[PDB]
Amino acid sequence: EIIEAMMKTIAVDEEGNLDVSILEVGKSSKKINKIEKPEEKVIEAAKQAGIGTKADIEKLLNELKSDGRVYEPRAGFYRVI
Amino acid sequence: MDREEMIARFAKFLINRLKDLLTVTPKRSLAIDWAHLNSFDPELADELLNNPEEAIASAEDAIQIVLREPPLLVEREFKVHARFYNLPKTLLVKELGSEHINKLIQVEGIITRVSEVKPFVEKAVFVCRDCGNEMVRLQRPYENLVKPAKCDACGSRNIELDVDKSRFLNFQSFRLQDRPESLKGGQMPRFVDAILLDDLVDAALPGDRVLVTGVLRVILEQREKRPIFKKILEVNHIEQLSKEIEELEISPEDEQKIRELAKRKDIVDAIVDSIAPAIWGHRIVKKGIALALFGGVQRTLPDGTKLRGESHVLLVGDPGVAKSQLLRYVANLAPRAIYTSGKSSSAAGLTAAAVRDEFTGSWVLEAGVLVLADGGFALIDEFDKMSDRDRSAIHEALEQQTISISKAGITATLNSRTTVIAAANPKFGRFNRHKSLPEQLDLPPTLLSRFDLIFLLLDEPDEKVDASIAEHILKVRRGEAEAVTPKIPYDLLKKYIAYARKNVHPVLSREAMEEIKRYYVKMRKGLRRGDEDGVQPIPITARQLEALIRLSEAHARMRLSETVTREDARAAIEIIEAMMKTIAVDEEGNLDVSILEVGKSSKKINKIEKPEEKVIEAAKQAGIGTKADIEKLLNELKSDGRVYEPRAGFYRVI
Ligand SMILES: Nc1ncnc2c1ncn2[C@@H]1O[C@H](COP(=O)(O)OP(=O)(O)OP(=O)(O)O)[C@@H](O)[C@H]1O
Ligand SMILES: [Mg+2]
Repeated sequence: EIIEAMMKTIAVDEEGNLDVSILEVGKSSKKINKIEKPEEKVIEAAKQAGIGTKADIEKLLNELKSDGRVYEPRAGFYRVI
Repeated sequence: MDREEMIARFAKFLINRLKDLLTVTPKRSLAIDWAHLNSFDPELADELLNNPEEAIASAEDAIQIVLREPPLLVEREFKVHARFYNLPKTLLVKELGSEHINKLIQVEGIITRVSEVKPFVEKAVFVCRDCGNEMVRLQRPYENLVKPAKCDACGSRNIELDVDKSRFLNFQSFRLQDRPESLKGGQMPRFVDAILLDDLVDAALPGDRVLVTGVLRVILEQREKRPIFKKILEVNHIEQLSKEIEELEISPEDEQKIRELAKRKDIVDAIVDSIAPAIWGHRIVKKGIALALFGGVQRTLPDGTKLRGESHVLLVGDPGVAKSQLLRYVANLAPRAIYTSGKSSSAAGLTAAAVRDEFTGSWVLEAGVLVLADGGFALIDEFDKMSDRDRSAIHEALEQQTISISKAGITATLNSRTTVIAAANPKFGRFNRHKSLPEQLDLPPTLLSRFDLIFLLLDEPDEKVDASIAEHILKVRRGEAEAVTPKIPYDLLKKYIAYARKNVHPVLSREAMEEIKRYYVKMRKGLRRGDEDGVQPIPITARQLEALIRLSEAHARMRLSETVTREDARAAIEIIEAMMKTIAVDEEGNLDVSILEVGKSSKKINKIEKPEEKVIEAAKQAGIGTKADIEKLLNELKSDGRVYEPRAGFYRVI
């Protein structure tokens, strides 16, 4: 009951993935990063794809800019490494 | 103390060694035995053990006398360095302490650091502008340079170094450390640095087990502490360890019980169940690790080449599969194994490297796990996390089992004859069944072709396997008997593996060769032309054939048989087939372990795919791939440079 209440009060995921270890939800978070793997073009490409909202895909590519998977080639450009 | 008496006693004791020294002209060193001295005069041995400074010089003068006055006198009084290569007690680096300074000791260990040859000055002749040029100072090789405060002849202070009259000799500096794999229960890596001289210079390589025996000296550092600071072993004689000191020890009844266990039925199943009984399942992984432990026979053809006899295993899996534990139990079960991690804090974790030292800033070569474990195992956890320097030499330390490093003026061809039972993790976080193996692994594609066994420790949410592993975990936590008691005890299994790797050298048989040929020709031409003509999916290669031969010779050694029978070849073939099935390398078994792309669905599509919207529409109407297929194709081309974007909505090729 304590473990059941712990996973509920944290709300790790909508399906129960162990997000305490892998921060990615996995159900609809890690998969989207593989679909993502120009800046004005990839937002329009993700809009018709529906993998994530505008605010969501903005953080998906920016978080990848930290590790370096998705870099910014030029002004308004976004290409994977 | 009675120096003349010591010289007379040494002359009366000293003759076969002197005869052998007089026979060969260029040889100058003389190897004196301590057992001969004990059989002749134990008082001289006690005097040598008391004060080695007045003992080596007196013995040297005495052997020079016995070389001069008796016949066969050499024209020149060349330096005859007394090299005592025996002592009643063989100390260790961990046992060594300050109570052995200024006494002839015999410490054993393994060399980890090595310096270059330097011309150190022995008798520094000090020159001055005024008189007082004959002044000399007998400096020490381990100590630093000393300068006189004033010349006693005339009171002048214009001192200088006369490099013309100074006698320079060879000097080397190494670091003797405790054998980590041979001695790991103590967990004491304390070590003592040592110096080598004109005769002992360039005697051993880093990672070799040597038995050095010299006078433990000491050097003063500064005035920060009143007593001495650091001790430096002045090596008098160096010699490599024998073939029993650096290996396990066995008894006659131990050999008898090992033979009896070998005669026991289902020995292979017992060995597999005896490897890490705590972790449930992974029977194929345990069998592969066992086959890696009983490594194949290492043969050297007369043409000069050396055939490989080490089966490397890579355990790729998602976190939480107890892969790390697998690397802990085998670390203590294997005879010679150094359990390490990928995130190594040392400057040379696995590959040797030339780094600056602290004594004089001189470049010294320091070895790593892949060198100190010569003739053993190296369980490298988190193999995906390696520095860029180590990712360029592991390609040679596996195939050529050697490390040729020449940076910083330190040329050395080390021998990395280690079995790498490693375990890597996917860079994405979890392995995907719909993608290839090197596409999610941080290791380069060429590196994956080295490991003879690549097991996928992928977890699956199946009700049966989850219930089984939960029951096993509850049993191992409750303290159940048969859950932690293997069929073979750990010490006996370790001695068994040692005996098999030392005395059992199986040879191939015509039946096993016929079976291997049949399997190879069955695998070859395995629908290779299918869906790929330019790059037909290759099901197997000669490398993997050599790996299968090594695994077949591993199953014959596991049961202590000198002939690789048909059963061993069939077991190796079954293991290879299970690995190829659980890997899912390609649709038709293409060897993506070298290119990291299947020739049917990845490499073919890439060539027929290499604007953005216009080109994806053209691909869609021509039939190269669907929407997601062309999206992944354009992403791959962007990453490679073939869809780089100069403008918005543009995927031109460079
Ligand atoms: N078959 C099994 N039998 C017993 N325990 C298991 C089994 N599979 C997983 N475990 C448990 O999973 C836990 C984690 O394992 P461990 O940390 O040793 O390796 P790992 O989890 O694979 O490492 P990583 O998560 O970094 O891949 C351990 O406590 C272990 O007991
Ligand atoms: Mg771990």
